[PDB]
Amino acid sequence: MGPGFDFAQAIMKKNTVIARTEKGEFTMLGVYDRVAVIPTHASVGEIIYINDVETRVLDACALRDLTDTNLEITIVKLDRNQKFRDIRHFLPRCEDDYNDAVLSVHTSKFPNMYIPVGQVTNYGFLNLGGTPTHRILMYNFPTRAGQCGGVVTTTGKVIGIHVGGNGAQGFAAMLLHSYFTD
Repeated sequence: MGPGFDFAQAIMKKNTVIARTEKGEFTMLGVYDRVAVIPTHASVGEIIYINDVETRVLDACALRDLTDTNLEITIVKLDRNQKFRDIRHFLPRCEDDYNDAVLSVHTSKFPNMYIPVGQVTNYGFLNLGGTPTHRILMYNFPTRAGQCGGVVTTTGKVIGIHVGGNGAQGFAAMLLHSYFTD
């Protein structure tokens, strides 16, 4: 509908796949080469389904900060025959607050879904499903089951992936450029 939705659509059309684990279907953001991200509560194993194709997992790493606190991001390398467009230049370098973000989801349950969530706060610490979690972004939208792994963007930046909510607020794990130096 406007330039925020334009940037979000461009990311969804080229840099997302539908990932299925034993814990459900998730929006999965491809970042570069065969490297993608998913919430850690997806519990990625040795095999994952990518757009309904059985795919070997070459590596999976559940990220933690240097206080050894959960970040809720798992970086997955996929045994896939095709690379993602490299979008690492759209990742923020530092923890920040943002205006006018869009949360975008693409699954069997929620195809081509886009939500203007408005202002995004650097919330920091969250007890997420009983797990102490750092680098959380917060937005005042009543997000629901089915939206985990959803991509949070502003114009020109990919800032986070949706990892939970409390019925009134939604929460995303930060994406930082430093996670994807190779």
